[PDB]
Amino acid sequence: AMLIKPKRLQAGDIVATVSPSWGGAGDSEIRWRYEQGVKRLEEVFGLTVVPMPNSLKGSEFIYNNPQARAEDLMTAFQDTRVKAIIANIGGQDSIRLLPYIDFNAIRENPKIFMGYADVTISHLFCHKAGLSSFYGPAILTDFAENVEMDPYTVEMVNRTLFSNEMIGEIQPAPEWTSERLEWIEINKDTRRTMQQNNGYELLQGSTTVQGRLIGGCIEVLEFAKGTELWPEKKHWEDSILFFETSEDHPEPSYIKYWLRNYAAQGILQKAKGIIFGKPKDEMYYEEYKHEILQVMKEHNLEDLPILYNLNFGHTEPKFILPYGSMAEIDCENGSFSILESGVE
Amino acid sequence: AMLIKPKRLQAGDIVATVSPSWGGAGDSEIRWRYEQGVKRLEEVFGLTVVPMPNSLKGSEFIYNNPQARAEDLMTAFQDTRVKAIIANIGGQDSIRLLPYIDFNAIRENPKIFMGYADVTISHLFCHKAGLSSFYGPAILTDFAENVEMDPYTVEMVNRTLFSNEMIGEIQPAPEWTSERLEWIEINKDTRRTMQQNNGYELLQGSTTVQGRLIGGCIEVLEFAKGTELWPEKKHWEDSILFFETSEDHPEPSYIKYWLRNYAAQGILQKAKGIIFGKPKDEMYYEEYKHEILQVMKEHNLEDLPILYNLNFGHTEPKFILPYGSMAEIDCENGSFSILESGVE
Ligand SMILES: Nc1ncnc2c1ncn2[C@@H]1O[C@H](COP(=O)(O)O)[C@@H](O)[C@H]1O
Ligand SMILES: Nc1ncnc2c1ncn2[C@@H]1O[C@H](COP(=O)(O)O)[C@@H](O)[C@H]1O
Repeated sequence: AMLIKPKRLQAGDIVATVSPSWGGAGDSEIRWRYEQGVKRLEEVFGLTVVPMPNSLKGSEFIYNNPQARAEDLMTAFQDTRVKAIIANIGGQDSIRLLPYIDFNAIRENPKIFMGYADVTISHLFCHKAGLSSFYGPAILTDFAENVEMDPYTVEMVNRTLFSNEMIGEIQPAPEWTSERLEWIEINKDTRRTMQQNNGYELLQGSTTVQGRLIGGCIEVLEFAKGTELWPEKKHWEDSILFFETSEDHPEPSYIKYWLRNYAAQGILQKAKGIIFGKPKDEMYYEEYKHEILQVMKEHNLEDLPILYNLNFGHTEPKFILPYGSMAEIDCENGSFSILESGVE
Repeated sequence: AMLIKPKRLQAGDIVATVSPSWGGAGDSEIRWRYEQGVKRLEEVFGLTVVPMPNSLKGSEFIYNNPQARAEDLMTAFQDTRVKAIIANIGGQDSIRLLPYIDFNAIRENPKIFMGYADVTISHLFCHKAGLSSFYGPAILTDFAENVEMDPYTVEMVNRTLFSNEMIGEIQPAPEWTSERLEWIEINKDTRRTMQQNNGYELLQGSTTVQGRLIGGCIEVLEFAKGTELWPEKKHWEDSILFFETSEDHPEPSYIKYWLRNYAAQGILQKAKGIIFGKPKDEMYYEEYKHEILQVMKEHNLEDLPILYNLNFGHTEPKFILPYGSMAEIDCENGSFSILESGVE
């Protein structure tokens, strides 16, 4: 282990909400959605929520003030009352925060940080500071789910952030959705239609392997390549890579190119295994498979275990991936597990 | 200066053709196109052309044998009779040659190497070896133009590779084209339709600047980010960046993302200026300008000289960009110049 595992959460703890990417949470027509997400944090998990100063000032201000976003993060980390930090939503430009990050402030204040998509960049901030962050649900997409939170997501939050015992095997969700239901309050009493889930798919591999988790949104990780934010070499040794595709539905060819680059970096050659999240709307589901298996064939990595269609990324519900945690891919059973606690 | 400048070309010299990317040149229905290109090298420039052993074995073989492609390049460089090397065509997977390149062989054998698009990777082979290469025309796309080569392209070959005098100002071409005329022999007698060219556009900047050239195909450069092929930091200081978009017409959003990454690397903050090639078919011509100016605005670089719509990239005709050569953007006149010879 080379990342600090933060302290477990419990009822009464204060959680901070932040907008390091898109600042729509503060927009007039969206605010209701944010408040809905806060409600579940307070009622289902018994937590106290506090928005950081600049977090709800709207999308226009947020976009024009990357420094203000950084200040919000630093404030949350440097406040010892804050036991956890949760992103409101992803976006596309959180990379602009890099010049304003005091990594030492993160290093000196280990605590839970969670989010996904463009929040991958913020996870890399933590990662560089030697802090294990959590690739998981955000306020507006998961906690603010209309009518009721998904029991699957709730369970995984409990198991990951409220328990210092081994997470164990991650079962596949029974249902999933990526249906677009506009975030206007007129729809708050409307449930999203669910789709039956078929489970995980083993694309290749014939062995049981263990490695430490690293990765995120495959599109956003590209933003950090070549930068000082990219993880040091040792973080890629004996790893379990995890990738998920965003809502832009990246064309299959780009997956191929991006994976080719991971081979050019020597990353795929060091991996113990790889896991892929369900594509949003299951778009390019079969096409991505082709591109992935092709790259492995190109670099003689056809024995590398790859698990597909996992419940993380841009579909609901989702489980949580702690960065740096020991994970397992059992090819014989086609199962996936996390072999330790997410928190102390 | 850090890159070695190769010796000037002249009639009687031997030129090697290579397929470091797509191996179509050897394909039955394309071979004629290769031979037509060779014909111009012989008759227009008085050069002897020799294909490398694996360069014409077809697209299937070449795709499956990246090591064979590498060996072809090493052969050409290490053969002291070969005074120049020209890529047949681009592609998308020349990054796969990386583990098979002997950079020392390139170092000990300075000579002309030219091509564009996916050949950018091969330029980075030369670059890492400290050899100045030439972002310029290829066999199948330029030297094999039906009926006759564009005088503009011929002029730039002569001014860059046959003269050891200063290249000087690069005037814009009077006409341009990117019309898809199938490379089947039945079309050899058909000219491609030309479009009037309107000249360069200054997107921003108000001061004359000078710096050394570095860049290539913006999509292909992403393939090398994070790898040991990426040029060292010193090469990016006081440089003139040059980018051009490929035939796949990359969505404007990706131009923004990619340019955001250059800022995240600190490259844009080091540049003296930037030049962009005419997009293929002028697709996203206006859209790209918006994305470029947005990124400059995000990172407070609205004074950085940016010249737009130059005659290099995936349109014909072309001029040639020698890596590492001193170049100039004159904002007063909106002109572009290369302030030294391309060859010794
Ligand atoms: N105004 C909106 N109404 C409903 N859903 C939205 C809205 N804006 C964004 N979303 C969804 O929220 C997701 C957030 O993804 P990300 O920004 O990657 O975290 C998007 O992919 C959309 O599916
Ligand atoms: N069989 C073909 N017939 C006509 N044009 C082609 C053919 N194959 C490739 N091209 C063109 O050649 C260029 C290839 O780009 P690159 O591979 O980047 O050099 C593009 O402009 C293609 O449209």
